Amino acid sequence: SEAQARRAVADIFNSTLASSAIGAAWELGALDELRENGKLDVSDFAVRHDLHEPAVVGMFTALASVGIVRREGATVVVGPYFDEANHHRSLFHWLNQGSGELFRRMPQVLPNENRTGKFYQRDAGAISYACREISERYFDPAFWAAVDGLGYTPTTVADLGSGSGERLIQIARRFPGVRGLGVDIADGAIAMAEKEVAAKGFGDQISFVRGDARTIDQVSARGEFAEVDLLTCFMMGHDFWPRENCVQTLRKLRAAFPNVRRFLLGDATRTVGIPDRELPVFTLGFEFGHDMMGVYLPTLDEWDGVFEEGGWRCVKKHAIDSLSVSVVFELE
Amino acid sequence: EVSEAQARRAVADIFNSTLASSAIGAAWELGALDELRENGKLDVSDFAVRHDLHEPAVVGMFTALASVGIVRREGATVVVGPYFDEANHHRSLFHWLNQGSGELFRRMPQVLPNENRTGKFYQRDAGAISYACREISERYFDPAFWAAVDGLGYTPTTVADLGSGSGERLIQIARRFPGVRGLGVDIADGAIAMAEKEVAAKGFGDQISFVRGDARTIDQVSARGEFAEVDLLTCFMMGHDFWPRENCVQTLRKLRAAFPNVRRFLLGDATRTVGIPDRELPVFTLGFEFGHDMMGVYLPTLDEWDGVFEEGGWRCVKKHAIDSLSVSVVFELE
Ligand SMILES: C[S@@+](CC[C@H](N)C(=O)[O-])C[C@H]1O[C@@H](n2cnc3c(N)ncnc32)[C@H](O)[C@@H]1O
Ligand SMILES: C[S@@+](CC[C@H](N)C(=O)[O-])C[C@H]1O[C@@H](n2cnc3c(N)ncnc32)[C@H](O)[C@@H]1O
Ligand SMILES: O=C(O)C(=O)Cc1ccccc1
Ligand SMILES: O=C(O)C(=O)Cc1ccccc1
Ligand SMILES: O=C(O)[C@H](O)Cc1ccccc1
Ligand SMILES: O=C(O)[C@H](O)Cc1ccccc1
Ligand SMILES: [Ca+2]
Ligand SMILES: [Ca+2]
Ligand SMILES: [Ca+2]
Ligand SMILES: [Ca+2]
Ligand SMILES: [Ca+2]
Ligand SMILES: [Ca+2]
Ligand SMILES: [Ca+2]
Ligand SMILES: [Ca+2]
Ligand SMILES: [Ca+2]
Ligand SMILES: [Ca+2]
Ligand SMILES: [Ca+2]
Ligand SMILES: [Ca+2]
Ligand SMILES: [Ca+2]
Ligand SMILES: [Fe+3]
Ligand SMILES: [Fe+3]
Repeated sequence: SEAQARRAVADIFNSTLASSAIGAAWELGALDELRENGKLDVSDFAVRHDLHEPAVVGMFTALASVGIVRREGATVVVGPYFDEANHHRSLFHWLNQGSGELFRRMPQVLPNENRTGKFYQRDAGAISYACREISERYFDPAFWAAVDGLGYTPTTVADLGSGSGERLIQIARRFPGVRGLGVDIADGAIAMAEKEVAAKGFGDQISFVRGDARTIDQVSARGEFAEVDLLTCFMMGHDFWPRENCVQTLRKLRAAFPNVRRFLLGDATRTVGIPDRELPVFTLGFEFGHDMMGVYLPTLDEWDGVFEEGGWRCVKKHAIDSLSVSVVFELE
Repeated sequence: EVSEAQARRAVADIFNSTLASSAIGAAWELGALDELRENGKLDVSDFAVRHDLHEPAVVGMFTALASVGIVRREGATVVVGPYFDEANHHRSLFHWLNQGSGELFRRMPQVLPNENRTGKFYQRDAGAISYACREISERYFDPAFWAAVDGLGYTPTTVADLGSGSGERLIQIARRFPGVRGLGVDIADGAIAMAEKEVAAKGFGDQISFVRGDARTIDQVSARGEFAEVDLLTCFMMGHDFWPRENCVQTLRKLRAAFPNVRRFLLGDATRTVGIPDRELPVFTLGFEFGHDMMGVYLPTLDEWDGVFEEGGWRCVKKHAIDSLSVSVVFELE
């Protein structure tokens, strides 16, 4: 029906603005106001946070357009999809604020002749901000379970792809007096993690170093590697692949962290067989995005292959069904 | 519970709709849409090879489109979906939203705070905007624009286009009037570059030229000698940039003075709507209003345009309604 088609396509258009707005409204404080008080006064909010009021009105109207919010007067009210969208807001942020420039440039990123050198760009600072909540909301119950089952109190912990630095911080809050080292390949991750450990008071327990975990022998921070007895790596396992490169890299890690006992690896994985009209949140963005970036994404079943060959024993495996098909491995 | 399941689907639809939206503009640009339109279907691998594209990304693009109904995948093949004809109709609007204006909306957290609203506080892609607007013009404004051209009362010899963009409006004028000289003014280098490329390639290199400038201070624009020859003036999709009202009045006068031999001035634009319920917003409107509000650019209503012309030194002779794109309009001025 021509009218159903028109309403659908309009909804597709507006969903773009709503999607971009969710992450923005989180970052700026609006989603938190609404969860707390069920409602807010748009002018008041705009003045409180010193925001351009007409743009604010738009942001909320974009949210309203798809049911996240409902406007009555100068009041914004929690809408029927508020609780779902708010729960998942870090995913929208990662898609838009974080990875938005990648998808924007689709027509320049697909042609083979452009897929050379640095042919896409994302905002590493924003990815770090999103992934900090993605960790908490989706990965944490399995991560802490694995931490509870270590068998030992760790001393020096190393985190590959540290991002916001928040994992290392939370580990230090639990094990007071541990030392932390974060390796991330991106200047914006490093910078955010440094400001964050500084603000939060751990500046002499936790350091960071810019570096590539795939070329771990070339990372500049020699000193502390051999003292590390806990290794963590979250949301970047797939950067180790294809299969050969992953095996060789896993072996380099076992060699450069001789005294690591447990290695906790958490990641999302390429799904199989999900019908197109039923893709849950995140899945399509994760898979399409990485395919655009020329970054290999293994199935869960591919991972099983590689641990023993890379010189590691897989002791425990946790399913995370809350975020596409995700997993935590406890390796030894 | 129920309901929790409905909210879950609706939010997932919003997430994937972002990907579909961005893919609509892209599949347009790379020719997947034209090909699906012609043949009703295509082979994804064959399409990747013909156009030398990274095949895994190509699968994502069609999968993104398929996630919301625009297309369906059958095996290794792609087939027209139920929302195909409509998304294809409005594809230039998505291109405008994504490929053109996407940086604006991406940076909403850094664009809204007043403390940052200084200097170059947002970025868009002027080339891409030109590309999309070329089709927006043909798809939504042409009927009314050629009605106006037909009813000029004379045959133009020199046309100036303000906010020239792709340069395609000047090209089409020249097709219709083999005599005419054309001059386009745009404030953006990406528009100029695009339009110089287009006109050379289409063979109109010696008839049409372009100059970088700000139509708001038209009076201070370099190629002034050529302006006095002009007998048709056009302006499409940037008239709001002349606002607020006070500014629009002064600019209207500078144009009158900068173009003394202009007989007609055709002015086309989209305007700010009022009272559309949030869940009943059609395509484009929200994007147009929210984006200009983020950019800090005034958007007059239709009535607001009516006041201003006489005060700006012009008289409105004919007015066309365009309900195919938000609320849009073409004015014939004199
Ligand atoms: C999505 S994030 C997750 C951040 C963090 N681990 C967390 O749980 O919040 C993945 C991070 O890994 C980093 N990264 C990606 N490839 C890498 C590599 N080869 N070496 C080091 N870091 C990498 C990225 O810069 C990004 O900060
Ligand atoms: C939306 S586009 C339309 C392009 C073209 N007129 C068409 O109809 O396809 C608007 C154009 O206005 C130009 N523009 C905006 N403000 C301007 C100004 N103050 N002076 C000159 N050009 C301007 C932009 O560079 C852009 O190319
Ligand atoms: O940004 C990336 O490149 C990621 O891989 C991000 C990610 C991966 C898995 C879960 C959530 C985010
Ligand atoms: O890109 C802009 O700033 C525009 O004003 C675009 C536009 C305006 C009116 C109709 C179509 C596009
Ligand atoms: O092979 C697997 O499925 C996991 O990679 C790790 C594991 C293996 C055996 C028993 C438990 C966990
Ligand atoms: O004032 C108006 O309504 C239009 O701006 C132009 C117009 C005026 C009178 C008759 C026709 C057209
Ligand atoms: Ca209130
Ligand atoms: Ca509603
Ligand atoms: Ca582009
Ligand atoms: Ca970026
Ligand atoms: Ca290095
Ligand atoms: Ca190495
Ligand atoms: Ca779902
Ligand atoms: Ca379908
Ligand atoms: Ca941002
Ligand atoms: Ca900027
Ligand atoms: Ca841009
Ligand atoms: Ca100028
Ligand atoms: Ca509609
Ligand atoms: Fe990744
Ligand atoms: Fe505009």
